[PDB]
Amino acid sequence: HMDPVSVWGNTPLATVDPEIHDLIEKEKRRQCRGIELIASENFTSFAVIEALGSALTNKYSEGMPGNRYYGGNEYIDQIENLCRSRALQAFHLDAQSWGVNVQPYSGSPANFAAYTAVLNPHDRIMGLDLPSGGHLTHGYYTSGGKKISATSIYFESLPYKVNSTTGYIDYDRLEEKALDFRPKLIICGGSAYPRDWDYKRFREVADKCGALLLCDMAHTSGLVAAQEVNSPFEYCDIVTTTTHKSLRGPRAGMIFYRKGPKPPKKGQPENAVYDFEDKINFAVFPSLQGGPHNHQIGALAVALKQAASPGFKAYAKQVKANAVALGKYLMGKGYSLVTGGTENHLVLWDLRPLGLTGNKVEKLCDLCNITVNKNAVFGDSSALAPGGVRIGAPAMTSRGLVEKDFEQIGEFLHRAVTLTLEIQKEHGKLLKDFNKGLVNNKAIEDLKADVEKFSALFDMPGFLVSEMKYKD
Amino acid sequence: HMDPVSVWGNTPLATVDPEIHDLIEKEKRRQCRGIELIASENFTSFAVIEALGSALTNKYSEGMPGNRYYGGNEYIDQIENLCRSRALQAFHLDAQSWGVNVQPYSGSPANFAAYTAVLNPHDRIMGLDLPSGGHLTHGYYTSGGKKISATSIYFESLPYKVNSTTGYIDYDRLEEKALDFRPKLIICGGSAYPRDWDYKRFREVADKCGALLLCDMAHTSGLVAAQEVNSPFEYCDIVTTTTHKSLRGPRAGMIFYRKGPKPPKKGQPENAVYDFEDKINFAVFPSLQGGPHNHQIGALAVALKQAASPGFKAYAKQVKANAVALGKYLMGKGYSLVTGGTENHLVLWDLRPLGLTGNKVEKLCDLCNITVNKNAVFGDSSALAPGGVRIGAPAMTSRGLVEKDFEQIGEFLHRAVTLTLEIQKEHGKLLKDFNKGLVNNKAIEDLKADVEKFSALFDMPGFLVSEMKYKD
Amino acid sequence: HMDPVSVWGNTPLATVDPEIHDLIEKEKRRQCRGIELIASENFTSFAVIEALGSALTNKYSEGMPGNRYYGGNEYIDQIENLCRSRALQAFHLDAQSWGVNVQPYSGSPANFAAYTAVLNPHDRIMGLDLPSGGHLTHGYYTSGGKKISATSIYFESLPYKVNSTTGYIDYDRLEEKALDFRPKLIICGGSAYPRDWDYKRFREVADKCGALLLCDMAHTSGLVAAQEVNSPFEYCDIVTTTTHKSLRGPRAGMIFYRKGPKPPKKGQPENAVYDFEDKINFAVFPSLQGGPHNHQIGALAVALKQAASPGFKAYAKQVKANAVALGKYLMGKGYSLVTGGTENHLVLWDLRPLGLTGNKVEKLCDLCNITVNKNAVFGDSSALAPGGVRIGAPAMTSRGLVEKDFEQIGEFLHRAVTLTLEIQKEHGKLLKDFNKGLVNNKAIEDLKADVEKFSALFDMPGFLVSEMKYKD
Amino acid sequence: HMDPVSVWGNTPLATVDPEIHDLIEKEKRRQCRGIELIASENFTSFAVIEALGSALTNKYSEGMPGNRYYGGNEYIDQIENLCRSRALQAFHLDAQSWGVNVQPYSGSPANFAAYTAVLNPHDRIMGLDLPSGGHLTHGYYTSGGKKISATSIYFESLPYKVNSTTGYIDYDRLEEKALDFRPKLIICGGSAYPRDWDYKRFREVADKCGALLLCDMAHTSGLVAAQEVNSPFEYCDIVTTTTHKSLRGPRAGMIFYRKGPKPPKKGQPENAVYDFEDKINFAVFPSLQGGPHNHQIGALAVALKQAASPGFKAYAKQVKANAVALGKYLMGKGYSLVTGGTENHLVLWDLRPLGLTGNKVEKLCDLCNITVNKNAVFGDSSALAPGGVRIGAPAMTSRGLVEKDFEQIGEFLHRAVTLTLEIQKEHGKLLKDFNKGLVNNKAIEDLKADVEKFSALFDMPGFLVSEMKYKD
Ligand SMILES: Nc1nc(O)c2c(n1)NC[C@H](CNc1ccc(C(=O)N[C@@H](CCC(=O)N[C@@H](CCC(=O)O)C(=O)O)C(=O)O)cc1)N2C=O
Ligand SMILES: Cc1ncc(COP(=O)(O)O)c(CNCC(=O)O)c1O
Ligand SMILES: Cc1ncc(COP(=O)(O)O)c(CNCC(=O)O)c1O
Ligand SMILES: Cc1ncc(COP(=O)(O)O)c(CNCC(=O)O)c1O
Ligand SMILES: Cc1ncc(COP(=O)(O)O)c(CNCC(=O)O)c1O
Repeated sequence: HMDPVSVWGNTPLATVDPEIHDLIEKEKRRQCRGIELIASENFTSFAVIEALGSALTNKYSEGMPGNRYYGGNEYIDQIENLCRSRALQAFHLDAQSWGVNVQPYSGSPANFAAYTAVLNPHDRIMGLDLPSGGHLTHGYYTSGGKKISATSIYFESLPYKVNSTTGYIDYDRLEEKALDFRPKLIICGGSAYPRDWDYKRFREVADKCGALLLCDMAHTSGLVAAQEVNSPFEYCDIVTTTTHKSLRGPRAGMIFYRKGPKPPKKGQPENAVYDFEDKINFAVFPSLQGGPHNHQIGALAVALKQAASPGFKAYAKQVKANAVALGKYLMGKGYSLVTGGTENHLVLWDLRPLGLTGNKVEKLCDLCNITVNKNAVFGDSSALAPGGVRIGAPAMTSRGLVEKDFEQIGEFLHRAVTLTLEIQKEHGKLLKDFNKGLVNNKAIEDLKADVEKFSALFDMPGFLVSEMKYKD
Repeated sequence: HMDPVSVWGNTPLATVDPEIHDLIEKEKRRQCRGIELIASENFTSFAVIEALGSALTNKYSEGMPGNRYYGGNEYIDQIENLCRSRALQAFHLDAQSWGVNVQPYSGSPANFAAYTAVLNPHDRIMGLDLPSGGHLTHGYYTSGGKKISATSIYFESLPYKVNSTTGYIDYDRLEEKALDFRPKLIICGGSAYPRDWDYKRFREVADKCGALLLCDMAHTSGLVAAQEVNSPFEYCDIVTTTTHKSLRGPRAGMIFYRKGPKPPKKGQPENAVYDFEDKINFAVFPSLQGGPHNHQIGALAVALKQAASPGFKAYAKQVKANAVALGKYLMGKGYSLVTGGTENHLVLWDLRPLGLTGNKVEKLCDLCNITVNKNAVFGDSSALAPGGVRIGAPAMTSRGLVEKDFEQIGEFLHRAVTLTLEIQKEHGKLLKDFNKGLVNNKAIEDLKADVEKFSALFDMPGFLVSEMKYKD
Repeated sequence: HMDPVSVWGNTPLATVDPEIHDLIEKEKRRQCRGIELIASENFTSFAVIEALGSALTNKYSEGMPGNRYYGGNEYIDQIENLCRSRALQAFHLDAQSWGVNVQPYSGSPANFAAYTAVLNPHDRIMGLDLPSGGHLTHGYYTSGGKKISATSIYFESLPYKVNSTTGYIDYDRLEEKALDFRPKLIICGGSAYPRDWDYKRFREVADKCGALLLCDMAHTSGLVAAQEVNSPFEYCDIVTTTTHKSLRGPRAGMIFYRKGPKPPKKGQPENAVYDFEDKINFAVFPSLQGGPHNHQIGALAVALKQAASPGFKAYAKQVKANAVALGKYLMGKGYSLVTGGTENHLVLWDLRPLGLTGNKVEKLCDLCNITVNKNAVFGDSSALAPGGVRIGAPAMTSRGLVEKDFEQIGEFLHRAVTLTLEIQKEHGKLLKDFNKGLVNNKAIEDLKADVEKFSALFDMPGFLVSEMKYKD
Repeated sequence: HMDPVSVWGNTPLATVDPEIHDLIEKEKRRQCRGIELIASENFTSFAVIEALGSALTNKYSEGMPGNRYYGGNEYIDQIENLCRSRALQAFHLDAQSWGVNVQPYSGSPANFAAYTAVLNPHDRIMGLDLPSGGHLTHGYYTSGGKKISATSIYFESLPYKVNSTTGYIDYDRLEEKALDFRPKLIICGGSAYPRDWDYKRFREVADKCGALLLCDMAHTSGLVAAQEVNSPFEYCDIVTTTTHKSLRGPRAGMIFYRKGPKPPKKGQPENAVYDFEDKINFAVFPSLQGGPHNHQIGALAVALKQAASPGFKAYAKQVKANAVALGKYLMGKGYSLVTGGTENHLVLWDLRPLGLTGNKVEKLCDLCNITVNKNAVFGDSSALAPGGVRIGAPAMTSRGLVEKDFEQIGEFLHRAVTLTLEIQKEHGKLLKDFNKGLVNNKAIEDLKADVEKFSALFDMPGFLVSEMKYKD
């Protein structure tokens, strides 16, 4: 005989699965008692999380609102229509000129569907090279020729790079490359580029070689919504994004695409209109995905409502101000930030002049409750032992930190990188040797203690710190 | 000035976003006051949903446990390790012989990653034709030559079919086709095939043509874990699955793959071992996906713990018994079931002897709170007006229904299709004619009420019905 | 110092290069002192050979007549124009309905250009399976899955097969395969198919699945021109051919293509016209080839004039009558011919009932100055050790042989195969054993001498036997 | 009844086809009464033409010597073995370190076969851009993105370019491109590059990106054999060539490839040997070609014997000296030669400083019995109305012309380009206007008369002028 429904189906997680409950509680503590500096991370709201964790997960709704492959979607259709309208509203787009698909499971699924919509297999793409700051899905293959992203396997990639001495995109070399290589699609936006984008120039290059132009604004989408960085929609045909980075929503993707009359082009027929909508929609489903994750879509609708608030614009300005204040602190100590600063939410920090790799700094930081990620920098031949570390402001800004707080974060990072170098100098560069300095290191314990003291001063979205299992 | 953290970040959904709150509440009522017969749907536990809606959503954790691209993953690593271990445990797999990747965002991402791991672009694949019961992602292009799934775009697909008379897989024709086409990969498992699979014969065919053999058990994975249907692991190299269908977990995908020594095969060196693990992991990340959805992985860990329990085996047994009891009832009313019954959780109902298409039935059912999906059957060209309806037992079985209750479901469907016919007979076969009959039809309203009365008799997992915003 | 022009440039081959001169004389004797039965070989005229060895070899003439990439093509243009017009005249084609490109270097270049003109890489093609009698370039990969022809590498091939009972094309299986596989191009015509083609049925199949229909008439092109076999032009979009087989010209290829209004088709604009010409021309040059071989084109113009003569119709009738007479003679001795006879210039002889493979027969025959080729038959998994031999009538018919002479050839082959049996019986079935019977075998020497005595009874085109260097 | 063999088969071309005979005679007069300056043309020997027009055309010989798919190849095998050995001897190659395939039908088939041997579809290649001097088959697509050569369709091409100011290959930019694009194959050699090649630098670049290195020596093959330009064999993996340009043979191609021990490289095993042979042979047949053209192979063996003689080295020296003397003359008149001279057999003449396109010079020259070809120059978008004209020395040097004779050719060209200018000034630049200036032009008739008088002074290889039909 079956269990009663209530026993398996209505009993709380803390009773059904104490192990997973306990680990989530440990993760909750970790999230609010360290300094979380991964530039792609945020702390989303409790309201988002309540939508995310809901009966919306139970629904199959393949297709489009009002034209589904399954019955029962009366309310799912309203949620998805609301999410789409809030997505357009959040970025101040007119529905006559822009549509959006909110079904991508994540950012990488959003980009692959966008590419599948407008490209045939082996069509040519160019995006920012990963060590220059571009994303995996922008066509990444290594300088040794190893195809890493499937966007370099199913499509033909030729990346463009930053200037090797300034760290800024070399728009002249971008243009010359696009004219030689003749891409069908040029991708802009990136994962570790600390400056804004001259989308107008990208449009000029795309028009000179007849390419489509797509912006992936995943990292800065919240800053775009808040009108705090350049808008890609003014110049790009398609804009993809994640929703969980600076937009501060659930993990999901969106694809924005132009609709309606095309701008005037020579030879182009009169009355020409954009043709993205049906192809984008079809590429997401049925080409690539299956059932939408409606709990993500519902949670995303919440997040887009929250991103369209006056409070969110001030958040986005604070993120930029915090990144700049951090950047100034680090550069004052002599740390090598790419481009010597930032115009967005992140800094990219070249550790090679110190004789360090990013994995060592990431590991030492981790032991002090400082959460970063190692990161490739220009000319790197390793991702797991790269020459850089990347620091972002969104997550801690979401806990309310301001510029002086991010100067203190800079001080903690200076202490952490100093300690990293000291350990390497005393114990050596090999990881087996370096790891010996990570044990019973009083300076690690001091820095960890200072970090948690600091972290505990601030509020925390998403859950009630007062109610967590693991207390101070 | 920024908003206080608590206002945007800790306030409940019901206050932050009353529209989305209200829409979720309406969907909760719909789920527990209708008859939910989509074969791919289930009702998952509250405990799963609590892990799904949690701070795990905030974490970036690309890579493998213990070897990540980001700091801060000490607990996320334990959660993913626990999830992988429980996945092996739930299917009684020896870790020396099988591994599993639990990062796929959903079923379609799991399949595309499995394909990408073992196939080059344009390599040949054979799966069950969609009108014969196979899935979109098994290489679906239409009988008109339209490439629908991206599996038929990036790879070269040729489907195998069921016998056009019996509805069973024609294993002789499968073999002839495999030796002609010479696929690199043969896929078994399906979405609407009401019978079990002779995996041993699939292995014999794969071995004769030199193909890899992959089973997609998405639909029956819960039945497989409970050992209530044939096990694909006995004969398949790779097993993909979703976790939200009969497995009753969150929406996610899993890829199982063989490890360790290869079985004796002539022309193969001694001491040869499987090489799937690294290709599978790399295909999931960094080839295709980005950050894992750790809230999904934690929720999946809960579901896998729930699936290994003795109560789950009783559940899987009951799902099968309910499907059989419903099939016997419908056949007793003279309806046409593909293969004349079922061996799993679903029945496939051919409506063409009745002069109906499944969109008519799905819509009529929908206005009566009977949630089904139209379904292609053999020879169909239209997906949006196909010849069949698919009915599955997992979701209502999870509410505690047994065989006599599924006989009542059978009578409700019999009433539903009878009324669909009368609407057609009275108003017309052209959809615009037929749709006249769906306006203030007292017989629809009566059937809808009766369905609600029946549904209200049963418990409901995932949320407390006594607590929902909308009652009677 | 520069040699004087006359010493290197005007001295006859016999003086400049006695080795090659001598080898050519040895080959000349071989050609008129053996029985030459390779079905794709012919003996072309001295007039063709005089054009072939001419100053036309010196000219670069890329492009089209009157629109070349080089100067000096006044006369090359008239030659190519004359060749094209003669090609249309030889097949009784209306220039308003058919065009022809005569630049392909050989048959395989002609086919690859035709495919390149109308297909993208990886588009699907269906041709007759090589063991069923199809050609390499029709998409050959082996029953072991090895891609042999580039047509199966750059395109996606799936062959259709003969019925194993009758040896004829199975047209219902062809249709079913075409409807399953959905080729963009269906190829008909073959290399070892001894029967005619139902081009009308091929057209019905191609129309049903939306495919282009190409006939490769290389082997029977001379019989087509003489209206002695079915005309592919009645039903095919494109007809490719070599010119050195039954057409009895130089080695070259030709692509014929439809021009002008398309036939009425529901699902086709009015006034729709064929669009092959420019694609076919462009695929030949500049896509694939370089400079035309103008000596070949001149020689081809000669051959096309000869093919359009009353004597050539009598020759084509004789080729067919000789093939039938040979087939009946062999079949009267108890041998197995695929399909039980022939309707064209060749017979396909299945040696497996005798316990023989074609290499053994081919090698024994070769030692006896009987020139055949081993040939795959239905079921074969080896090309260098296949189960059949192919025999053709064009070359010996061109020396003037008539039916009674081909009955004598039949008796020579009967002696050859009988001796092959006796060697195998005496020495063994393994090749290392069998080859011991080929050394100092008086019976081979006797058969060789009898073959030469018979062969010397007949005239010989292309050169004068009375003037060859190596006399009897 | 059939015609007698003698009537159709042994009768001379003059009787069988007076039309083709007459047209060939007209071409013969044109070849020895004008100035033939197409850099890719030559006048081959009578001995070559006698082998070309021989019974060798009748033989099918698919396969390799001693391992054929047909009987009867005793003498064809000896001819092909001899050709290959003479090919290695002509280029001073040790058979232990180099092999050659002499079956390619022409230059473009040779290159496509070499590519097919070592590349998969869509693998990356880099060749000299066509306007910079590279060949079509080196991956040519236009600056507008139109794929012209199939080598840019079946493979992924990114050309390298000359320095726009100097006309010389920019080896630094080649290296940067190669490191960014990561080609599998780098091609060197070209069609209109007037300088020698730094094969060492190409090898350094190929090694830095892990590419194969192929040289297409078609144009300068004869200069390479005579050791009068740099040898590509010192540094290249594969060397392809035509045989009809400076090598002065029939129209055919060859593919040379390394054999035996590989050069030392860390990571490469000891005892590593090259593996090109089987792949190259297989790519030629059975992958791409069908039956070898044995008359071309036999003719090629003759040409290779002639090329290995002492007079040929003097010929190759004279070719280079004549091209230089011609170049100096044109520059002395103020004309603009790409790179301001030549190190090989050709000059590339930029007409754009004159306000002329090459088609006008080609047409006017053609009316004056001066055979040139228009040629793309750097930055050209048009090939039929390009910016340049290309002049080569091989053909007229073969008639015995020396430097003073090529200075008169320079004067004839000066007169011709002067005349082209006068006509364009008088009648206009639109083709319809310019062409009317080509009628009743006394300066054209005077220059034509002078050209014929000059041309009649010289001997002529390949046929006896004293014997032609159209005497002067
Ligand atoms: N119907 C029909 N269609 C045609 O197109 C033709 C025809 N008849 N007759 C004449 C001619 C045959 N041309 C062919 C036919 C097939 C193949 C072909 O399949 N070649 C593979 C296998 C070769 C093989 O058999 N190897 C041994 C082992 C010993 C060893 O490999 O040395 C083994 O595997 O047993 C390879 O090269 O790998 C190559 C050339 N031809 C067109 O020209
Ligand atoms: C066999 C099979 N495989 C994969 C999937 C894809 O799962 P996602 O939707 O998570 O991408 C499905 C979904 N089938 C849904 C249905 O049959 O209604 C499936 O049936
Ligand atoms: C520009 C960009 N685009 C797309 C993605 C993909 O999102 P998913 O991980 O959801 O697939 C990322 C993730 N970048 C993660 C990081 O920069 O740390 C990104 O930076
Ligand atoms: C470098 C090069 N390679 C290959 C070829 C092709 O040869 P075929 O034409 O035989 O295919 C050419 C011909 N180039 C002709 C010219 O430069 O005028 C060539 O110049
Ligand atoms: C039908 C067919 N098509 C094309 C070709 C190719 O012709 P080339 O060899 O000129 O490339 C052949 C050659 N078949 C050779 C044989 O049957 O013996 C052929 O049989």
